[PDB]
Amino acid sequence: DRFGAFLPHDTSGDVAQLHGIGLQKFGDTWYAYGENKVNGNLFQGVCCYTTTDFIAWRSHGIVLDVQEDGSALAADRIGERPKVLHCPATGKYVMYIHAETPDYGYAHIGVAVADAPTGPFAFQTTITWRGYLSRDIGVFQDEDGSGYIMSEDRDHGTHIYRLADDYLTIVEDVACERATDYPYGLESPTIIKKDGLYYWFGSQLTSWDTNDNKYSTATDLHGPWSEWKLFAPEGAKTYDSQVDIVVPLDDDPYNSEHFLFIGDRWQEHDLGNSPIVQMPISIADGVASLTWSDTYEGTTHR
Repeated sequence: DRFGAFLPHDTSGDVAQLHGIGLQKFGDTWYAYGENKVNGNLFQGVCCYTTTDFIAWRSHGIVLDVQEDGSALAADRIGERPKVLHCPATGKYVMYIHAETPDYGYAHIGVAVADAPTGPFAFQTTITWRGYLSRDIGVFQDEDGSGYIMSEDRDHGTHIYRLADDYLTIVEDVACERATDYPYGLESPTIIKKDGLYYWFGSQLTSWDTNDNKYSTATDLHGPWSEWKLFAPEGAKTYDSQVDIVVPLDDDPYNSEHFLFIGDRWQEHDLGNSPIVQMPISIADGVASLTWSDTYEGTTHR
């Protein structure tokens, strides 16, 4: 395995744009969808990579292009935290993105659709629930085939939204949670399930600074959600990263004994070269725990 803090590269010799990624396993292969940030913070497309080992990353190029001027994904806009789900009812691959403007007032979800996980994805809609703000997003697909998008909403908390059966829009505000003793939900959400218990991870709102990220558990996605608790050591600032995704690695994604944590080390003035922190995360009996090891590469703080 490859664990620690590092700047990944693909098998073509380019920096792998594994920033704000979504990850999905289709067949025997992992698909990552990341923000292309080679030239800074504006939308430059969604990059796709595949792996079977989280060591070598094969590029599949830009799978959601920059769109034309006047659209919500034009070169002057912002598109972050892309996520993909495979829709059981339709067989399509649906991509979700935080569609944003430089003034940061837009706060929408963008929806694009493809016939294959490597695209090309065709940009369709921007949506909100009830007009509410949506910024950081994540996705979760349950054992019954239901799909969900998690969505940080600065005025209310972080939502779990249930998707329509065709995965193209939202039909239910399942939950909207603020962190314990906190006026907001946590951002950069990710959810996994193990032995009937859901684990929901997120980051505090501390701008560019890293913070001690936290998790909550529940036996129903509607809740009740437990107290939010740290999963890395206090003061470690999540090993100087911002949680992006946790994935189960075993054959049964809902009863796995091994999990992978990926967090972003955002570099404000060199975004395309932001490293990742890639580590095993221990998850059992309502407890999630992230621990550094001397053998890992890079440093616990950048």
